[PDB]
Amino acid sequence: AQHDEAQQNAFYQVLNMPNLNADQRNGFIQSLKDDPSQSANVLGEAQKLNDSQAPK
Repeated sequence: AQHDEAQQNAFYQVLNMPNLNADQRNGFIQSLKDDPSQSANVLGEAQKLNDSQAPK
């Protein structure tokens, strides 16, 4: 976890999702902190929610 490439990438990508609002991305970040085991899952869910909220 400690400056691990997958770990920091997961956090970074959850932040860098323009279709998520603050509450959503913060929600995912907290879930990520709680469950670093579920980094991949949280990332996937965040990407899915971002994608669904895409204007086009």
